[PDB]
Amino acid sequence: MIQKVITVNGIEQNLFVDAEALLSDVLRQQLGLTGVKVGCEQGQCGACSVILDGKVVRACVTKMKRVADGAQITTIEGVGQPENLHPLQKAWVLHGGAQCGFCSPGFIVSAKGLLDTNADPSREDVRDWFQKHRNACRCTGYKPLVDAVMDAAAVINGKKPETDLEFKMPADGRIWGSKYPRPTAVAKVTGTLDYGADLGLKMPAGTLHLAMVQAKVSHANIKGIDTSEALTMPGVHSVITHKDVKGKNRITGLITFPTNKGDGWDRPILCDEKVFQYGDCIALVCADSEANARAAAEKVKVDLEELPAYMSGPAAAAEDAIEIHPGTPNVYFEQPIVKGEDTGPIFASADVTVEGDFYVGRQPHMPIEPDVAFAYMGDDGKCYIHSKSIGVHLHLYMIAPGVGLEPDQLVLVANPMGGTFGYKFSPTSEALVAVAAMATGRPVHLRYNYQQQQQYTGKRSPWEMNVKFAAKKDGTLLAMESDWLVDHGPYSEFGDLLTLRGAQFIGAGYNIPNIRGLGRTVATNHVWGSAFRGYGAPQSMFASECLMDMLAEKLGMDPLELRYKNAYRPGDTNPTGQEPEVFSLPDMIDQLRPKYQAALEKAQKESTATHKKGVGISIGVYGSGLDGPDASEAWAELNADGTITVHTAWEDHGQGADIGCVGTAHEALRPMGVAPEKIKFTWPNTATTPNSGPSGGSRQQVMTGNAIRVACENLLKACEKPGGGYYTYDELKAADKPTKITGNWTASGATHCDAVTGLGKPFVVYMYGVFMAEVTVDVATGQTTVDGMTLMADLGSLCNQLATDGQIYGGLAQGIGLALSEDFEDIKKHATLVGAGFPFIKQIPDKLDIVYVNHPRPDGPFGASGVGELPLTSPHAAIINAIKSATGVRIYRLPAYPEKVLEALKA
Amino acid sequence: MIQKVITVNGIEQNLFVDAEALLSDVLRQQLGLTGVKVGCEQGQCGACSVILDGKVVRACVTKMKRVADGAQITTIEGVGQPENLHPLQKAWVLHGGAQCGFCSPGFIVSAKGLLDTNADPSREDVRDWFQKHRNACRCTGYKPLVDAVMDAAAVINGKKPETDLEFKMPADGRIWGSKYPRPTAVAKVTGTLDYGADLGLKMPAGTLHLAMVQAKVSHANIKGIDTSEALTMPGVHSVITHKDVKGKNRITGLITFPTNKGDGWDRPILCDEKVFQYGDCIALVCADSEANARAAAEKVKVDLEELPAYMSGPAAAAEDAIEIHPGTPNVYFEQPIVKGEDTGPIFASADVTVEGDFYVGRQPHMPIEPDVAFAYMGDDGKCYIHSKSIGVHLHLYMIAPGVGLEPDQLVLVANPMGGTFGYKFSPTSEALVAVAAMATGRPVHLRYNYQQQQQYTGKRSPWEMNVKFAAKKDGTLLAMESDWLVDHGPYSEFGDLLTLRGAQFIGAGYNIPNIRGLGRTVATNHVWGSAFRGYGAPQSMFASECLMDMLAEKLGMDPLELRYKNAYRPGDTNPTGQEPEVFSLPDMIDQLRPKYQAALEKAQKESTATHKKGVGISIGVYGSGLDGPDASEAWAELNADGTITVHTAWEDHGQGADIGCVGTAHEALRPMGVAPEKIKFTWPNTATTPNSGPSGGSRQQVMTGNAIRVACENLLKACEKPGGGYYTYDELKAADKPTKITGNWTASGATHCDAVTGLGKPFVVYMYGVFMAEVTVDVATGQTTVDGMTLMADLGSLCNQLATDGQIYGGLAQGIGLALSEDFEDIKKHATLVGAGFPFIKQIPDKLDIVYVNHPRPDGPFGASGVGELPLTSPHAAIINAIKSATGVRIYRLPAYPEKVLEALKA
Ligand code: PCD
Ligand code: PCD
Ligand SMILES: O=Cc1ccccc1
Ligand SMILES: O=Cc1ccccc1
Ligand SMILES: O=Cc1ccccc1
Ligand SMILES: O=Cc1ccccc1
Ligand code: FES
Ligand code: FES
Ligand code: FES
Ligand code: FES
Ligand SMILES: [Cl-]
Ligand SMILES: [Cl-]
Ligand SMILES: [Cl-]
Ligand SMILES: [Cl-]
Ligand SMILES: [Mg+2]
Ligand SMILES: [Mg+2]
Ligand SMILES: [Mg+2]
Ligand SMILES: [Mg+2]
Ligand SMILES: [Mg+2]
Ligand SMILES: [Mg+2]
Ligand SMILES: [Mg+2]
Ligand SMILES: [Mg+2]
Repeated sequence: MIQKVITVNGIEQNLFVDAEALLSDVLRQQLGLTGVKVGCEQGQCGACSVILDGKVVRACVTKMKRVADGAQITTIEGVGQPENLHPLQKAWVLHGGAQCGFCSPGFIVSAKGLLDTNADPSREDVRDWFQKHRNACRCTGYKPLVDAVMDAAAVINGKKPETDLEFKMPADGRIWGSKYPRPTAVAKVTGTLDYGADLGLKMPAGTLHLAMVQAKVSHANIKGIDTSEALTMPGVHSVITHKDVKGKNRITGLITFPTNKGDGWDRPILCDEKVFQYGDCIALVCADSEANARAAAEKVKVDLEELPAYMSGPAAAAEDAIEIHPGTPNVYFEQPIVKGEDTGPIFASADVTVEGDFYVGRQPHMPIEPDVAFAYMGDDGKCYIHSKSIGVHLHLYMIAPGVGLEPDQLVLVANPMGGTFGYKFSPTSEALVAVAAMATGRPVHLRYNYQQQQQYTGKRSPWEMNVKFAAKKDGTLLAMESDWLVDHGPYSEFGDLLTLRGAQFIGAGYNIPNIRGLGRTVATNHVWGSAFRGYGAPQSMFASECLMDMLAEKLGMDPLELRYKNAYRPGDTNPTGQEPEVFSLPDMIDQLRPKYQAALEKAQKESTATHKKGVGISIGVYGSGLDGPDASEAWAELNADGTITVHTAWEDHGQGADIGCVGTAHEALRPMGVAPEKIKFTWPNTATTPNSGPSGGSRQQVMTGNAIRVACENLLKACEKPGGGYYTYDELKAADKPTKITGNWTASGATHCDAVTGLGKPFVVYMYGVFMAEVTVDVATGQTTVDGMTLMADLGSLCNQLATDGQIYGGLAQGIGLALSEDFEDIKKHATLVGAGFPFIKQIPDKLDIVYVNHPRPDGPFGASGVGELPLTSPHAAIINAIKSATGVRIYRLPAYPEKVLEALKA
Repeated sequence: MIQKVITVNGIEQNLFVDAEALLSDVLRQQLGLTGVKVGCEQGQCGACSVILDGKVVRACVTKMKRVADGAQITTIEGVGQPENLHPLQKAWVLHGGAQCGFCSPGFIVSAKGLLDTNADPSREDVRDWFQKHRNACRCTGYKPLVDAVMDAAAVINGKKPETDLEFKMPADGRIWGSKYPRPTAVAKVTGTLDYGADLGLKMPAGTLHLAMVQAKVSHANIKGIDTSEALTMPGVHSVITHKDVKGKNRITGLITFPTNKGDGWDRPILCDEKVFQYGDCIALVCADSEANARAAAEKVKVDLEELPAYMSGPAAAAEDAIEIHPGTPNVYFEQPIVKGEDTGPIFASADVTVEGDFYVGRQPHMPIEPDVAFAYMGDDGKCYIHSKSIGVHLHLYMIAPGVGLEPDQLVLVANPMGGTFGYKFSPTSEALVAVAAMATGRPVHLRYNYQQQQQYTGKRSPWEMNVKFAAKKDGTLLAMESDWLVDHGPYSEFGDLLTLRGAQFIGAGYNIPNIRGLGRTVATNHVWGSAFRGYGAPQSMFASECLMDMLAEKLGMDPLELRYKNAYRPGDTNPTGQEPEVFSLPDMIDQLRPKYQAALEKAQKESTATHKKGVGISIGVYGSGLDGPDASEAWAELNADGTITVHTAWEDHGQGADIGCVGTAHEALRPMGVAPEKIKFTWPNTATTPNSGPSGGSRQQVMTGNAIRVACENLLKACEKPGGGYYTYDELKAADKPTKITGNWTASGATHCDAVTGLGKPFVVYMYGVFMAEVTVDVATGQTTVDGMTLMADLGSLCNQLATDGQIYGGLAQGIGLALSEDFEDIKKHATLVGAGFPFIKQIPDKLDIVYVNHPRPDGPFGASGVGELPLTSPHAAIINAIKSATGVRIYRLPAYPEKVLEALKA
């Protein structure tokens, strides 16, 4: 051990440390500076950036031996605090740079380091700095972060006043549609919002820390578990196995379709008879620290009989493949789509037909914050779980039978969280921590490392797809045929539903009167399927939007004009036979057209012999809602202090549940003149907030926004004074009148798609957009650079533009990853950010352009649709279409790795 | 467990706590708010004061179940921080209220609570508030704290500007003699100085926490130790016993006098064959937490044979008493005093003689911070100990043979500390933590609770005394006889030396030509003797200063005039035959006289039938130095940045080592124009600071101040430019000239007192003072209230008036305790602050008056003497003399408990 006397955030510290200890652990654990965020733990994400003697360093890869006596360290807590914000922190708030906020401290500390060395950077300088310092963001697409640095720099330089970093209220007092900052931004930019790992450090001494004993093969029969060496190891309390589970030890899919061949009870909590994928949790070590639990987990011995594993859909779907879940066929679900007339004769007599085989793979969510949860037995006898769940009520019912609790005896709460992008539509750690809390009686905390986040959370499910179009010479679509095979890994939850998305979205955007197709879901031993932003559309629309360009090429038609010819107009129906609710695609195409033509001309002019430029187009469409007559609930409550609490379970991945609540409520409450800072939101809690539903399917703004609207309208009615005006809280209480008022809303016009035909009216609101990608391909290396992305977006009406702009930039950036670099195929190689192709800042162009072409929705609150998944529906199709524009080669199977492009260029 | 969402220092906290947990532990351990200081843990000291929903509460006695959802909590960290001080914090700094600083956060938070309820308090209101809220201070005597509250209130009230709370530099730029604030004040008042327990919370995960297995009888032979149940308990690493000690397992007294009958090796580190006092450490449990270590220590079983214990000096000194240390007589040392002619004939022929039997007891130091230390093995192979040692070099040599290390392989460091008042002149926990660090190889931390602080740290040693005077009718002293018996408990360290203090100080202040006396030191089974501020003078001078009043009464002379007649004047010698170095007692008496006469007249006027007022006088004298030719060393170093570091081992109990260094160096460096903020001090460290010696004997200002002066003079010489002016650092380094310069100083005129006669010249500088106490006795109850204290003080020259004023107020307050309420006699009843008679604010008058009558010392730096122990030399004699003035009764045996006074009143 050594004494080191240093200065931390301006205060001399008399530190006692191990020279080998990591600076991140010293700062977080010894000094309580949990504003130093840790994600990857491998020097790849920048979340743990600190200033050490004038240099920006990653604290997770800096050992204390590198910190000299008299060193100066700055963390986010030294940059500024809530009543004392630095210009960078104010700028982050103003520009909406904190979505989940998990990267915000590290970017802000890194940016201070930049500005202390280069006071007036160019945008390019800012991007180069964040590239060099590995500052990674999965939410924002980087552009808002660069905007904030530039604004802060201008203030620090005396070029503009610091007051201009503070939001100015619009003259009408309307925050709906404005850039009003989100309520959580200040806590995020100051490192004073505690995420799950932060909470773990601040739990009491009695808390047990868990480590998973995980399968290191993909498929096996389990013979036994020997915990004896582990029990003797330092700090070890006990080891938990399936024998300690008090219920069924299975998670239920809950809404398993009747025509699914499986019962939906296939997923274990702790493996008992079998390993179904690499990473499966077989046991939990409980210890006094994460480090001691992990060390002991390595010594737990699992005796198993390895079985042949099926590592892709086609392999598992083979007629003679062995059943992974004995008694259920590996191909456990099929969804037909049968619209209009038989397609065979139409293809036979059409002027033109095209066909393609396409593949979109096992995209990894890669939030900067790895999964984390905790649980405890309450003083009331209930089991409480605090996790990254984005569907607290959903998960309660998915896990309660398995853990052996009645629903009223379990409470799920959503912690502040550092992104999910859908993986938290699935249970991950909730049942594990519940079992351990119940077994021990003690609080328990489980933190996944980044390799566990990659290997042992769910993934986008790969689809193998064949799609065909028949058309007239003038480009009019006549018919489509489609076939898709969905590799869902071993756990069925929502896999049938995902497969149904192919019936809804392959070919969406156009009038297609005659469709015949079939989707099939297959269990495999690769990673189980969890929702990933777009949930079936990125697969579906990659196929159909690439195929539209192939059709245009075969006709000798411009691909934007081919889309214009076929795009939804009044009278048309979508693939499920439903009329669209608005018709904005022609408007968007007309507004894009001159920008597209200019981009084509630029690409021609700026191409060289070696660096070929191209432009690609695609359309995107997706529903806002869960299928059928989805619903939500909110409670609007006047508090004694005159503030209003809007109670919901709107789960915040980081997309903006807070600002969606406040902005929607503000608009609904305008007749009573309620200031936005007087409106409070509630963190999701199954005991004390209504069942607003999960934050999946780009649904909350529509469903919960409408419920908030209705609740607020009902509160206005409850407060109305006879003769005009409104009663105060005191007046209502004096009259024994209610002050907490419910509102509900249901998408009553919606119907579920039919099991035989696929037809129905599954959503009452959709999101519509048109993408343009501009790319350069180095034809010597096959490397593609995306130089610009544009999204024409119809969101109906914006609740908050900082929120929607950010959602779109983030989705576009994930689209660039999906197109060019990302996968989770190799269990070890793809288990790091860099290994799996995470997009760092230079991969994302500074030119991300949005044009709102908003057509108010009949059923949306104040006309709003959702936004969340729109920007990931098909940006990757536009990008691949741009590669084809540039070079003549079409990549059919994502991602477009350089060697793959090269092989195609040279063929 | 329960979730509680509250606001702490203005920031919303999502807390997870046990409802039974103490708020102090939650704040310190879970939230890292180590500015919430914990001392007593029993609700008696206020150090842990926090604001909870507008009320000031003691966090150590507030369980989390009392903290509601939505509560607001403020700790010192929320009051203000170093670059953002609250008016209360600025006022504390300006008024010198932070000496050790351990109480400062709690007083400041409590004071904010006061001012938030009463914006313009009277001084009386402030005192009532601190009484009610149990805010205890052992250093300051409270008056500076009240001063600071009043000043802050005036600023908060808009009555004066906040800039007036900032120190204004004197026009001459001289900080010597000024009220310049001490360097450590800001850290103290913001809770950002880490004391030993604070450091323990910030040590790494590998650190083992210790608990002592202690004797629960006063005397025994040990048969065995059974650790088997303890080893099975939660978090337990191991149990350490004498078998794990690698050296002699004894602490050496190091300077044991040759005529001591014992070898000075009597004290064990871990008891092996015997228990010698209640509390003796027999074993150490090492565990993952203090709580788990303590729980397991309760289960360690010690098999012993209890022996009859001798619980007082007279009991142990009986001719037939059994030897506590077999082979050494319990009366192990005698010191004669033989000055001038045989006293028997002089007593026989004197006009007047008086005699008394007096007792001063086992006063407990009662710092607000209980003892704490830690140790570790360095990366360099050495064992490092960080403790409350106020003699780091001394303790190294006292413990190294016992722990089994050569001196170069052990390093002792003084942590910031919350007071000692001398108990840390002894080793307490240093050898214990060293043994455990060496045995385990791991860092170890040991925190005493308050009962352990009381029972198992050393104490003022009781003296049973008989003193006699012979005098002429005109009051001229002719002769003195003296006998004293010193109860030193079982451990001999410095007990012989303490006994020699009786030869030096009984009767000090007056010319006494003929003295015959004998002191004896006796081992007992009550608590071992450690220095307590005054170290023999409070005992000695209680006897002689009470006896002077008895002589005055017998002569019918005024007691101030009797002292005036006999006080040192040129030609006189002190009891050891040495000439005083200055002669300030007549000056001080002459300046006090009219104040004394006015006080007498007030007492007569304001007395009532039931409440009798009186006035008492005493003189105090004490040396500044260790006996003989004491010495010190300092290094003055010009740093590259132009600051100057003055390297010393001046140990800071809280008295002001920091400001003594800076002020002395500033004065010495004036020719070079060095600003005070450019002068740095060093925390004591045996490896990297010179052997400046211990902070005992009121010596550091004289010894180390002179060494600092000499070092700085030598640095000036090293920097002098030919032709005038001074070279910069860069110029000196360019010329390869030295920049770190040594200075040494020795008290060359001093000699040790003779073993046969007691004569010598033990100190070259003394401190001189005259006390006046004003009291009221309720004759129905026997309760005494001290209404005022005055000290006339000759300190030569003041280094810093905030420091000296504070030292005097603190010593006067300890004198009130010693006179009226304090003891450690009952092992259990006296093991709490309240039980042992700690003086809370209402016991200490607001009227504490100092008059400096400074006579520059020939050998002091810039003429300075010490101050530390002067104010505790005889204030308790003045108080008892005042009780006699008021009521006619004399208390001979301290303390003057109400029942004791009543019995005397009614006899
Ligand atoms: N018009 C409009 C719309 C919208 N908005 C906004 O925006 C947001 C969003 O919304 P939406 O769309 O409704 O959504 P939500 O439901 O809330 O959420 C969800 C999503 O969200 C997204 N985004 C995001 N972001 C971020 N940052 N992070 C994340 O993680 C995430 N995730 C993702 C996903 S995946 Mo799934 O589960 O797969 O189906 S679905 C999803 C919010 O804040 C709101 O409010 C506005 O403003 N306006
Ligand atoms: N002239 C003069 C003198 C002095 N000063 C200051 O004052 C202080 C003190 O000093 P001195 O006297 O020199 O002393 P020191 O050595 O440093 O110290 C010690 C002491 O100190 C005291 N004080 C105090 N305070 C406080 N706060 N706390 C404490 O704990 C204490 N402790 C106590 C004791 S006890 Mo023995 O060990 O028994 O012998 S001794 C003693 C310092 O700060 C200095 O600098 C000045 O200013 N001036
Ligand atoms: O309410 C949660 C849920 C989840 C999946 C489908 C439908 C509803
Ligand atoms: O966005 C994720 C999701 C998951 C299940 C159903 C609908 C949406
Ligand atoms: O240097 C420490 C010391 C201690 C007691 C007496 C003499 C010196
Ligand atoms: O003030 C404490 C002390 C102890 C030993 C020798 C001199 C002084
Ligand atoms: S770079 Fe340190 S946590 Fe990712
Ligand atoms: S805001 Fe950057 S990772 Fe979420
Ligand atoms: S009153 Fe709480 S530590 Fe003393
Ligand atoms: S300053 Fe108050 S206890 Fe030391
Ligand atoms: Cl391909
Ligand atoms: Cl490649
Ligand atoms: Cl008595
Ligand atoms: Cl009494
Ligand atoms: Mg500022
Ligand atoms: Mg089944
Ligand atoms: Mg038509
Ligand atoms: Mg590969
Ligand atoms: Mg202020
Ligand atoms: Mg011996
Ligand atoms: Mg004379
Ligand atoms: Mg008694």
